[PDB]
Amino acid sequence: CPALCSHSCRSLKLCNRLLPTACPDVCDDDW
Repeated sequence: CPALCSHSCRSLKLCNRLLPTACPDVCDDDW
C-alpha cells in the first residue's frame, strides 16, 4: 500500500477502491 495512502487511514475506505491490490492493508476499524 502506498505510504501516502497508509498515512490517510480515513481515506482508506475510498483509497482501497482505487488501490484494491495495492492497498489490502485497509483499516479494519473503519471497515
